[PDB]
Amino acid sequence: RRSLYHTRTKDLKDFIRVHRLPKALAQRMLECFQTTWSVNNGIDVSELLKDFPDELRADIAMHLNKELLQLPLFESASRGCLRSLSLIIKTSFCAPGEFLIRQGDALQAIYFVCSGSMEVLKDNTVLAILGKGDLIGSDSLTKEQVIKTNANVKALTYCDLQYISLKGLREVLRLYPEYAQKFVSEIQHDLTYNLREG
Amino acid sequence: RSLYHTRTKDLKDFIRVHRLPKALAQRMLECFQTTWSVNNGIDVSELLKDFPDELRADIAMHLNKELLQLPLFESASRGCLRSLSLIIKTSFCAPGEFLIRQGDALQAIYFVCSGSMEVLKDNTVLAILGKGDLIGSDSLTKEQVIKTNANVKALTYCDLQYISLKGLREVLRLYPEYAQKFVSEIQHDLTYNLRE
Repeated sequence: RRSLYHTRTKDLKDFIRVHRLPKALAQRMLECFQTTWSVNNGIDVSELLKDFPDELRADIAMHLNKELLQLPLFESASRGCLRSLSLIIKTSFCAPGEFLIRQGDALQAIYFVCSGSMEVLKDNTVLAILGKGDLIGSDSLTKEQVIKTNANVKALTYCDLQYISLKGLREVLRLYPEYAQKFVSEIQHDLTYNLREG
Repeated sequence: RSLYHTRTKDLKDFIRVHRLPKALAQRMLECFQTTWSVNNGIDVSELLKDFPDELRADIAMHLNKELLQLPLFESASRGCLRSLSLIIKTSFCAPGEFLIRQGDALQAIYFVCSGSMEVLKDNTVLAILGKGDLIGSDSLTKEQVIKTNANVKALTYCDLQYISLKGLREVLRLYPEYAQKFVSEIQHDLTYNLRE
């Protein structure tokens, strides 16, 4: 459950087993996997509760209290909107040295640090240190336009992150135009660091 | 491995880590088995998307996917079939389990490696599908939503292969000349057409 890195690893190992791939190929695959890994590139986009009835969805959301959604950024969101966001927030642990985002990659979500610390590196230059309560992403998220990240973000210590994929977020925001306008013009505010290259 | 069993485990993790009371959890599992369908829970992960071209080629050479053996793909180039092969998913289905529920957006094209399936519209069994049948629609390329015109359910245990439509469109984009024949020849192979 807890770490995308380990979950995706099991998936890759599963894949390898059922196609009965030789050890040498497997080894090359596993090697390349860890080498290129970033949380941002392997996020969980499944939406398990999508088709549950509203009552069941309401009852589930009532038992959640996601830290991401406690930011001032969400103060003006309606109940329906927060409930829908809460149901698509995912989590992952990050180990020290693990890449959250690799520079120049398309941003896949906005990320929230529950615990731990991360560094933002342009090249090998530390632009920033992030910790508890920080929000990582970009300022022009509502557009369908792809977003290239302007730096690397790596876990310094063990980290716990929450996130919402940009596609999940845009879809909810459209359902709630009024709050969308406030989200847009306040994201730049609470955004601890902006990955938008440009 | 069953996608259904996989997703069920994911739902149970979710219940467990959020410490949901047991009556809510029961409602969730019941509603999960009740509304479940493969089409709505397919695997869109692309674990191999960023591997080097040569490692990808070495992986593809070890695959020979039954889906891709259809005459529909006869004219596709090597690069094209390699691309397609690397994003073919599979799922084992249990008897009575829904592949597709009528009225849902079609998410992939599906291929029957084994087993028997019932195409049911309302309460009328239109057909029984079996090894080698291709289930899909006639649009596919067009970026639009396709609402399905029938249910498809497993009668026996079935092996299915499938390629998500998003995935298919993306490869077809890279192989224009083949894309044209695909759009033509598909009728010849489409065993069942779900488009309303």
